[PDB]
Amino acid sequence: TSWRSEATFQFTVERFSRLSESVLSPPCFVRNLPWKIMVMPRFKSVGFFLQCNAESDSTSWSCHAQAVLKIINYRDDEKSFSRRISHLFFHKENDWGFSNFMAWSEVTDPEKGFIDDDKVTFEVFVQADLDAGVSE
Repeated sequence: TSWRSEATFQFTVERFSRLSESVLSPPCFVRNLPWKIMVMPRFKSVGFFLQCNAESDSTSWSCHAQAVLKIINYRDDEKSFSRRISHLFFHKENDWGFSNFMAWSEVTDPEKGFIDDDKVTFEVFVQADLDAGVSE
């Protein structure tokens, strides 16, 4: 259900080499809030952020999350590149991630295993509000 406490979801960006703007993945619900992967070029590195409830018109929400942002390596998963984040998402800071997740030249290098048919796959494993739960 949308009330699950954790989830893993991927977002593939096609024609990556041509990417000239910021793109958003469709939503993945965790603890009933919409989480999305945000990717964009940064001045060259790949910007990779996790967004939560960005379209809410209320300031009365929060999500204490721990997540792993990863760019998958089709050839050898052991070679996929990951970075962890920990953040209390709320209206003033509803996305969190790395403006310099990886060098653009390193991710687009066809001999590195992060791009196939000009496609790069981003993945996020997110756990929300695990500090909250039933008393027993």
